[PDB]
Amino acid sequence: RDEIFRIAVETILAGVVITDAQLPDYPIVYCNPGFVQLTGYPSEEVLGRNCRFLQGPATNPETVARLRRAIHEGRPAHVLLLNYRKDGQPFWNDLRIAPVRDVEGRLTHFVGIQSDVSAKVEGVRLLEQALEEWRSTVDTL
Amino acid sequence: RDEIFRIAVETILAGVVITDAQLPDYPIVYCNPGFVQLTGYPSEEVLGRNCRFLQGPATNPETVARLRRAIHEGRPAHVLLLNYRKDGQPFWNDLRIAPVRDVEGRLTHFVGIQSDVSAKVEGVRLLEQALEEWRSTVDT
Amino acid sequence: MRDEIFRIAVETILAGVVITDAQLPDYPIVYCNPGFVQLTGYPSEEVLGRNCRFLQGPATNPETVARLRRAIHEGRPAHVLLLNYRKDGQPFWNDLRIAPVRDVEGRLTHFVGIQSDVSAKVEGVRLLEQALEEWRS
Amino acid sequence: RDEIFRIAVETILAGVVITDAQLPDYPIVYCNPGFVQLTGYPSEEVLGRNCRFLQGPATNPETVARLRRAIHEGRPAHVLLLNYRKDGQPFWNDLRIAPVRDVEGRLTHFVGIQSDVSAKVEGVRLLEQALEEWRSTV
Ligand SMILES: Cc1cc2nc3c(=O)[nH]c(=O)nc-3n(C[C@H](O)[C@H](O)[C@H](O)COP(=O)(O)O)c2cc1C
Ligand SMILES: Cc1cc2nc3c(=O)[nH]c(=O)nc-3n(C[C@H](O)[C@H](O)[C@H](O)COP(=O)(O)O)c2cc1C
Ligand SMILES: Cc1cc2nc3c(=O)[nH]c(=O)nc-3n(C[C@H](O)[C@H](O)[C@H](O)COP(=O)(O)O)c2cc1C
Ligand SMILES: Cc1cc2nc3c(=O)[nH]c(=O)nc-3n(C[C@H](O)[C@H](O)[C@H](O)COP(=O)(O)O)c2cc1C
Repeated sequence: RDEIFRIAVETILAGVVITDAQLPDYPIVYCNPGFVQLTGYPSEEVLGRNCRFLQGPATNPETVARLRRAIHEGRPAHVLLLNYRKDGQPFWNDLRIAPVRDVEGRLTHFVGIQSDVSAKVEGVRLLEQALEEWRSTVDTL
Repeated sequence: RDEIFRIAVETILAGVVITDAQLPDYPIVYCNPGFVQLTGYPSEEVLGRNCRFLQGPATNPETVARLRRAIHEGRPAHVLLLNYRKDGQPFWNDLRIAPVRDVEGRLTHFVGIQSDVSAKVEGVRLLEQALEEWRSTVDT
Repeated sequence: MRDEIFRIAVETILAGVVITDAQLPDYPIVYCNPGFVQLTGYPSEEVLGRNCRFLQGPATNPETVARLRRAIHEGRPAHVLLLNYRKDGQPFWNDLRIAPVRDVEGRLTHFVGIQSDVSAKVEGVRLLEQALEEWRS
Repeated sequence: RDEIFRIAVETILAGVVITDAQLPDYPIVYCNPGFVQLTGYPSEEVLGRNCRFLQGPATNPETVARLRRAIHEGRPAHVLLLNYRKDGQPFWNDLRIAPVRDVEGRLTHFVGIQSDVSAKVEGVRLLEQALEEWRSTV
């Protein structure tokens, strides 16, 4: 059974991580190949580290703060956060986190699903830029 | 360190299913909540069935056949396919399958990951159509 | 030539061009270029000697017509986006700019209006806004 | 009257020029205030020059050549061309030219209509760029 759920995660293209919520600083104890391709970091450089290493220059500190609180309160969270690949390229990370609890209700882990939506959001920005330039002229008219 | 993967799959929004390659006609033995939302079918109405119940008259037979061949040859595949929700609502399904083999190298299951990319397909079509409209404001 | 050249210039404008007589009652159209004929679908016979309001229809924004009328009576220029209708009853968005025409004594004699169908650009916007619905949710 | 057309041309925001097809190098004999505002050149720096002075490094040679042909063949033409204002600021010129013949059928002038369509173009460019992006996704 379990073998097959692992292989399901291994098959997913989105980044999947599991962090240990009973160790200090919620270290990554698993990542899938999709996380390697998404971030540019091999697993050897991922395991045992907090995910915050993905953050960079323009990452929004408010979003990081909202994420921090969710985790410390053992709650799910779904944010869009600016992250950076190992090569320094920025990417927009549609990030979802969910707590894992055992039969006693003890928080043991977090799961995290990371999806690159750079292309999608970049297309919005350009479309909205073209469209704002138009509606501004219709405002004068 | 086994149920943690299950939970990870449970939280995946994209549809995830597992079919049993040993049982006849590859019955679905698992689907996450993501699949229930995608298809409109509660898991109780999904389990035990072949995924072809998502197909309908407008599904491209060439895509289906190509997929059938990959599965009979125990190979991975990736296809864009028209599916139907329980309510008949059509959608574009970005379907990727992967074989699962035990340590003996026997094929025991397929993993299926389905994403509704309807909005993405429409987005391109709409943006292309808009482009033409705007290009029409300038002769040449 | 001299006068005639400018005539061919005005005829070269693909954009609709009308000259209205600002002395005659009801500011009638005295001239319209071929571009205006193509835009509206009205031949020059069915245009010349009519007020341009014949282009307006059920959904035409009364506010826009009001701002447009004000400037005219005040011999001032104006630029508006207005819904008009073609002879075949087809609606179109009219990017309309009008300018007053004064003689050597500075007396308002005519108006000059330039019409451009921007229906395509509006349509494109509609298509983009529709494509953004998905993301916006 | 036909004196109307002239004063009308003087109001239009769009550029209007007349060139003499008989004189050497098709000089501009007339430009409206719109042409002055569009190009940023006072009419004294316009009249008696060929319109090519608006062209610059990024101007497409194929378009220029296509235009040159039509002018020598005494035909109409309609092109979209990159021009430069006096300040060195580029703009997209929708250029519509027509030949003016006399009663003999002899070519005497050209009428030029210049419209700044930069915004329209820049709109198309942003969409094309957005489409590259959204295509990646699929
Ligand atoms: C399962 C999981 C996955 C995470 N994935 C990411 C991620 O991909 N990118 C990111 O910037 N932060 C991610 N985080 C959040 C950070 O690891 C961290 O909790 C956050 O930056 C709080 O900052 P601080 O604790 O250093 O103040 C993830 C957290 C968890 C629990
Ligand atoms: C794991 C897995 C997931 C599948 N998911 C879908 C799906 O979401 N939609 C679909 O139309 N077919 C899906 N299929 C394909 C059908 O189950 C079936 O294999 C296909 O139609 C083969 O052709 P046949 O129906 O003629 O045998 C999936 C197959 C597997 C093994
Ligand atoms: C030069 C000129 C061009 C005009 N072109 C248009 C036009 O293309 N479409 C339109 O609906 N109204 C146009 N108008 C406005 C109408 O002719 C009219 O002045 C306006 O609707 C004023 O309100 P009324 O029609 O109720 O008097 C134009 C006016 C002028 C002076
Ligand atoms: C009426 C008229 C208007 C023109 N307006 C422009 C213009 O606005 N911008 C431009 O770059 N060229 C314009 N041209 C083109 C040039 O004047 C010239 O014909 C062309 O560049 C020929 O190539 P040459 O420069 O190698 O002689 C115009 C030509 C005519 C006849």
